[PDB]
Amino acid sequence: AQSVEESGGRLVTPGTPLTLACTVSGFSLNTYSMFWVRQAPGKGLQWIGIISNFGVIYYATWAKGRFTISKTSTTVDLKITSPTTEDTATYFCVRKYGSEWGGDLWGPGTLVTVSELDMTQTPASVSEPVGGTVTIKCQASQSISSYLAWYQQKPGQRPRLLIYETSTLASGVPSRFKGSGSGTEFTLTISDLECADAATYYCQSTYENPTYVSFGGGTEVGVKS
Repeated sequence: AQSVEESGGRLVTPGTPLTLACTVSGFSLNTYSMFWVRQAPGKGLQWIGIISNFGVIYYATWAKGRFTISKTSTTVDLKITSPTTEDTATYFCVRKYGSEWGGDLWGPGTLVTVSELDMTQTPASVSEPVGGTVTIKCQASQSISSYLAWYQQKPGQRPRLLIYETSTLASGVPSRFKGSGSGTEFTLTISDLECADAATYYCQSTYENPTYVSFGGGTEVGVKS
C-alpha cells in the first residue's frame, strides 16, 4: 500500500525556526516528485513549492526566503526559516502524478501554531437538493490549457483528487463528477447529489511552472434536506 505522512508540527514563538518531515511508504522519491501545500484554519489551500525525483526545487514567489525544501531517500523536509503568526497552518506534503503539477496522494497534514496567475472560484457557497445539481466555475488570469485539477476536502480531512487534466476522472471517483473547460474558463458539475458530496471543492492550476501553480479560494457545497 502507498501512503504519505507529515510530522514536526507544534506550538512555537515568532522567529524560532522549525522543520517538518514528510515520510513516504510504498514508493521511491527516486521515482516521484513531492510538493508542500498549507491551509490556515478557515482559509483555503496554498502551494509552497515542489522537489523533483532528481532534487530540483521550485518555490512559489511569496515563499522564497520564507521556506527551504530538501530530501533524503525516504523523507522530504520543509524548513520555515523565520515564522510569524501568518504561518499558523496545517502543512501537507503531496505526491505529484506524472502528466501535470497536481497531486494524487496527500498526507493527513501536521499543524503548526505560532504564538503571477490568479484563480477565481464561484460561487463561494451553494446548496442544492439530494439528487440536485451543483456547478462550480473557476477562472484563470492567463491560459493554462488543460492543466487543471479538482479536489474534494471534507471538514478536518485531507483533500482527495477527483479530476486531473480538466476532464479525466481519478480512480474510484463516480461519473456524477464532470469536469470541462479550456484555457481560462473551467467548470465542475456534480449531478445526482448525495449526502457524501457535502464538502469544500478546490480547482488548482497544474501548469508546470511555479508562477502558474495556483489554488482557487474554495467552494463550500451543501446539500438541502
